[PDB]
Parts: sequence; structure tokens; C-alpha cells
Amino acid sequence: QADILDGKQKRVNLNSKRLVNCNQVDVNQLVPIKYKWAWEHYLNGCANNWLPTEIPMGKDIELWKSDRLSEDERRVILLNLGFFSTAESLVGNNIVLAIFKHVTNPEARQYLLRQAFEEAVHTHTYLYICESLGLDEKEIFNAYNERAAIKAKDDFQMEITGKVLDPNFRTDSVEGLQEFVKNLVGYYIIMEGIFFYSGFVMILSFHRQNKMIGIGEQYQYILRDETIHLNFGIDLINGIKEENPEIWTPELQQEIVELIKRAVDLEIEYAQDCLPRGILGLRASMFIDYVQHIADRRLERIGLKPIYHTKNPFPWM
Amino acid sequence: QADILDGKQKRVNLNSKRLVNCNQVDVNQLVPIKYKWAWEHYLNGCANNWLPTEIPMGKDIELWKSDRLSEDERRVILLNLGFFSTAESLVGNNIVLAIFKHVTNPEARQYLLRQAFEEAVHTHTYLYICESLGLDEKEIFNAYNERAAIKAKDDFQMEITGKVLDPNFRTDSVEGLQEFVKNLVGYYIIMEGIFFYSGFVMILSFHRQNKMIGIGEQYQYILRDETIHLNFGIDLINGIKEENPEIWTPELQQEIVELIKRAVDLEIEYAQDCLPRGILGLRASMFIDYVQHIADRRLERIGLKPIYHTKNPFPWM
Ligand SMILES: [Fe+3]
Ligand SMILES: [Fe+3]
Ligand SMILES: [Fe+3]
Ligand SMILES: [Fe+3]
Ligand SMILES: [Pb+2]
Ligand SMILES: [Pb+2]
Repeated sequence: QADILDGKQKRVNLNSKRLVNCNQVDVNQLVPIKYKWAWEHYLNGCANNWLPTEIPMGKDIELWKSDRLSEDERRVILLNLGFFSTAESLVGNNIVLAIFKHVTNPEARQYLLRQAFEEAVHTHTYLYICESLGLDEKEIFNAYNERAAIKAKDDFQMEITGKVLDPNFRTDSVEGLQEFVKNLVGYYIIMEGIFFYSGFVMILSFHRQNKMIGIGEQYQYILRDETIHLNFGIDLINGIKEENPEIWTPELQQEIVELIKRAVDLEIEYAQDCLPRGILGLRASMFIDYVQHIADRRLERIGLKPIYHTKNPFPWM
Repeated sequence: QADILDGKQKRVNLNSKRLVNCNQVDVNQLVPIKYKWAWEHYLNGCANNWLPTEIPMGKDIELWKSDRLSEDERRVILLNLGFFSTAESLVGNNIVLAIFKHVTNPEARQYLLRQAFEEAVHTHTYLYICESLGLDEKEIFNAYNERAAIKAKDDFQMEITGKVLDPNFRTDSVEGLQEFVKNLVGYYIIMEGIFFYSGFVMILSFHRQNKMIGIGEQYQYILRDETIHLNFGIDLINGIKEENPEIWTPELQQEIVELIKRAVDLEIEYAQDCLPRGILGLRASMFIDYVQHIADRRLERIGLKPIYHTKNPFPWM
């Protein structure tokens, strides 16, 4: 029996929980869980646990060090490792430094903790690949400062991670919450839902042709994780919209479509930089259609109309 | 070859990396790793992966629901679940909202991500135990508002999680960094290194007598994780002290010994509340010696002299 009788009044009421701005209820108590979709993403993520080094790199090392890969094939591998190597850190740091603080709900935060740790595992993966192949890790991890197409994507990303980090930033104003939703869109929809996809397609294409299968298998595990990251982000954005409808104005909607169009342009320039002529039957041309196609799929998931209407040239994805 | 030639100047120099206040080097690039101990804790944590529900609770449910446990035995289980259930959230939220931002080093942050996710797994564990035993999760998770001995520990904890959360808090002053080190001490040394131990001993004592073994096995996995959390915290505090020696004044040292003495008092009151008369051969008396003994071991690890000099009554720990 409680020896602080008044404490019983602090048990959390399910119906008082909210995704953001919830400071009327004790955020430290997990129960009763309200957003079951967040708990499900958490359990699914936990079930997907994997260790990069359980994947053998022996055949990849032999192939990489032989004369059987073309310079154009090596280029695709190097450019994608360059971009992914720090993109994980950008995403992980954003979850922690920007999102977590403002998602005032314990079960959603449970998932964020799983998500951020999975970005650490992804980072470990690129380090393992670099050291396995004998690449200079310092050069690969610094790609986003040395390769214009990668830097452009990451500089674009900063244009949204910025604001939310200010010491005085708050989500308890319509404009503060809109700014927060733009950050969620920038990281979940754009970075994780678009910027990683040309790369997934290129790397998984090697795998399908039985080349660099160790890297291919690791990217398959990463893609499995990223699918959940994206689905969680979509549910979070949709949940915040539902609980704060005054936020989802024609103006915010248009700003979001604008950010997505800009990201599509940057992702196309990145796919062209990876494929100046083409390898494995892929041509940069195909990525214009593909990047525009997934952008339409992302738009629809957060209630916006598709704008490109292009067909998917990689249905196996 | 870099297409942004100036970018090559941004590769990180190993000797410019620091644990705190490091804004002269790109914190987003993991390499080259400098604090290898952090990377080791990370790999060790990853290797310890476990899922609470892989541990069977059938025998525990049968025992719990039978008439074979005494009210005093049930009390120990209920009080510890009450305290641990939200202590994990307090720790996880602190890592994210207070520590991560100020530990300006990517490999240390890699570990923090593993640590925070493990606190989520611990939280899952208590929910699984509650639902398995048919306890009312809302009452258990609200224990820190309903039980004075638990609330006292958690209110004490807030006295340090506070400051570092202020919008204007910074570690680039000797007093700001001292305040940050007091928070690290409060969470790693005190919450994780002392406040969890009477509970570990009590629960593991059931396990040793073949009672509630499912809960006992889960606590064994939690203890294995917490040992690394503590060791990482110790290395971090010692590393920060080494790189910012002007911080470790007689005054900070005394304030730390003071906080530890206060925590020992609170932990003893908590052990007495769990054992008003004793079970399994344990008496509250033994915890006075034990809590004081581990406090001495923690003091020594961060370079302070032991002050209690008591012997350990539970060497099997
Ligand atoms: Fe990732
Ligand atoms: Fe991700
Ligand atoms: Fe824990
Ligand atoms: Fe811990
Ligand atoms: Pb452009
Ligand atoms: Pb007292």
C-alpha cells in the first residue's frame, strides 16, 4: 500500500497522452501505452537485431582486390560508402538532439532509442567494410566534405536540423510545431526515405549479380531497418497532424512539397555522380524515374498528392 | 579524387579530439577513433544483446500465484520492480537529454546510443515481468510517486539532472563542466553504481535459492549490462578529469563525496523499506555494510579515498 497516498493521483491517464507538448502527464512512465504502433515498431526493430561482422567479407575482399571490377563499379561502391558513412551520424544525432526532446511520449521514445542505436550499428557496418577492403576510412568518412554531390545533400539536410537545435526552440506554438514537423519530414521522409534509395538500388544491384555479396547482405539488413525507421516516421508525422490539425495548412503542405522536390533534384545529381556512364545494366536515366517514383510514394503516405507520376524501373525493390 | 579540393583539410586529426567542448573538429565523423575504450564498451554491449521475453516466466507465475511465497518475499519483488521500472527511464532520458549533447566525441556517442537502447530493453523487462505476474503495471510504474523510499531516491536524482537541461547550459566554463561531471557522477556512479545494487542483491538472492528464477535470470542480464554502463561512466569521468584537470578541485571532490554519502543514506533507507524484517537469510543490517562497501569501491575508481571501510557481506556479487 502506497505510503505517499497522494501519489496515486499521479498514475497516467491514457487519454491525456499526446505525441508532442505533453507536459501534463508524467512522461517517465511507460504505461499505459497509448501509441501501440510505436511499441510495435520497437519490438520489430529489436527482433531485427544483427551484427555487421557476422557477415563474411572474404569474397568481397578477393573481388575488390582483383582486376575484375571496373573503375566505374568501384566508383559506385566508394561514393555510396562515402555518403552513408556520415549520413548515419547525422540521422542519429538528430534523433537524439532534436526529436527525442520534443516527442513527449515514452513509448515513442522507446522506439527512438532503438532507432538511434540501429544508426550506430549502420555506422559500424561502414567502418567494417572500409577496414575489410583496405580503404582509407579517413578519406571515405570525409566524403561529405570532399564530394560535391554528397556535400550538397548533407548541406541541404542542415537547412532543417538547424532551428530545432536552438537553445530557445519550442514546439508549443503553431510555428514551432510546424518547424518540428519539417525536421521530421527532412530526416524520415527525405534523408531516410529518399536519399538512401539510389544507393540501396545500386548496391543491391551488385548483390543480385553475385558481386560484393558481403556488402550487399549488410545493405539488405540496413534496408530492413530503414523501412521501419521510415514507417515509424510516417506514423509520427501523421499522429502529430491528427492531434494538432491547425498545423497542417496549405502553406506547410506546400513548403513540404517544395523540400521534397529539392531533395529529388539533389538525389538525381547524386545518382548521376555515382553513374557517369552506367554499370550492371543501370543508367542514371533510370534514377530520374525511380527517385521521382519513391518521392510520390512518400508524398502519398503523409497525405499529399503525387506530383511526378513516374513508373518504378526497379520493381524488385 | 575529391571534387571539393579544400575538403581534404577537414579530415579529422586524432590529436585534436576531446571528450568535451570539442567544436574544432568534425564530431560527425567516427574516424579516426581516439577513445578506444568507448569503442570497446560499445562492441561488448552489442555482444551482450538479449531479449527479455526469451526468458521463460512460467515457473515464476506458478510460484507467484501460489501460497508458497511469504508476504515479505512478495514485498521485495514489488518494491524493486517499482523502483527499477522508472529508474531506467530516468537514466535513458538523462543520457539523451543531458549527456550526449555535451560529450563531443563520436565513438563515446556510439556507446551512449547502445547504453540508452539497453535502458529501453530493461524497461521492456519490467513491463514483461508485470504482465506475466498479473501485477497492475500502472501501480508498479507509479511506485516512485507512491513509495517514499523510492521517491526520495528519484527526487535526489533530480537535484542533478536539473541544471544540465537548462536551455542556456554550457560546459565551456570551469563551473559548467564541473556541473556536467556532477551529473555523470549522479547517474553513473550513484544511480547505476549504487542505487541498483541493493535490488540486484535482493533479487539475485531469490535466484540463488531457486525462487522466481525467470526474474532472477533477467536481472542477471541487466546486471551484466549495468556493469558496462558503470565502467564506461568511470572511464568518461576519468577521461574528462585528465583533459580538464583544473576542474578536479578539492571543492568538487568534496561535493562529490558529499553526494555519495547522501546517496548511501537513501539507499540504506530503501533497503530497510524492502526488508522490514528479512527474507532468505538477508537482514537490512547487511545492506548498511554492503552499500557502504560498494560506495568505497566507486570512490576509489574516480580517484577518491574510501570513507566507510566496511567489508562486503555478499562476496558472490
Ligand atoms: Fe541508417
Ligand atoms: Fe535510419
Ligand atoms: Fe538499466
Ligand atoms: Fe544503466
Ligand atoms: Pb543542384
Ligand atoms: Pb532520509
